[PDB]
Amino acid sequence: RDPTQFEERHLKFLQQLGKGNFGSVEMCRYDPLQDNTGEVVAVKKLQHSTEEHLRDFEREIEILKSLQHDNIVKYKGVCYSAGRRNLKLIMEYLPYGSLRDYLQKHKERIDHIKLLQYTSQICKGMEYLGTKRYIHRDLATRNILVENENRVKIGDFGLTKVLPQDKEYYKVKEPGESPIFWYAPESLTESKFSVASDVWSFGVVLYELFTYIEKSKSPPAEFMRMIGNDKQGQMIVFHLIELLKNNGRLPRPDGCPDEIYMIMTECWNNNVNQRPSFRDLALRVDQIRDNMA
Ligand SMILES: CC(C)(C)NS(=O)(=O)c1ccc(-c2ccc3[nH]nc(N)c3c2)cc1
Repeated sequence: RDPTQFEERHLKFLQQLGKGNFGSVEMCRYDPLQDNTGEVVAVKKLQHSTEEHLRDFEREIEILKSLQHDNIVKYKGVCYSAGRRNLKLIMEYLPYGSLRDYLQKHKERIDHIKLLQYTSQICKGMEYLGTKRYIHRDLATRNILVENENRVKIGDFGLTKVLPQDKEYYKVKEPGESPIFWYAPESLTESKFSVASDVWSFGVVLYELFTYIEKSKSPPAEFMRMIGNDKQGQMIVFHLIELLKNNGRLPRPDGCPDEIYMIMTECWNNNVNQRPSFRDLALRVDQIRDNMA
């Protein structure tokens, strides 16, 4: 038996782990003995599995299968349906859930030492991703998972793209739902995505962490306040571009160490080439952890 080949009729629904546009993730027991002793796994599937969606999903699956890192969720295998060949991605189950939910739950009971451990791990997962010339395009605390108190992993790759051989950016021609409040300026203006725009987004994740996911302080809430809550639809993007151009930025989170705030603001450079590298961010964060401890 090839253990990466999962028979769908043996997957028992336990609970839903998340849903949105395109897909959902469910906690399931893979229980071929049918006695409730099988392994519990995470199962990602498509809500709307059109030809185009399935094509993208299969690339996503290949991306995840190609990544082996302590801070990247583990690929376990796939399901194929008969006939139209619907696909399910089977992953390890990380029982503490998303980092967004975890931090929202425990708040300041997670101390700065812990937050920086998570930061370093996110940085390392991202640096590793970049070595494979993959661009994540969706880095947010909702996409990061908690294995245990001491380890987080990047948990979703639904928007991940491979760079063209001869280019250092990927251009999206027809944008779908876009997490615009995590986007670099050049992603908003030109739909250009690169390691450097992933670094911009990482700065936003660092902000999320240090606000402890306080809803009033969320990137959407803050940017909307800065451009005006009256702005709607496409005018949000117009005003956001103008704001960023003029160095409008998320504020320093309350109680945030200065060295950490400085990292955020460096990630949020309008000049793409001046943004730090993930290799350097991981070094810098580990040094800060070292100084604290
Ligand atoms: C991507 C999508 C639209 C489906 N929803 S989301 O972003 O809320 C999300 C992402 C990953 C997961 C996910 C993916 C793999 C997982 N392994 N163990 C987990 N707890 C776990 C969770 C769940 C929800």
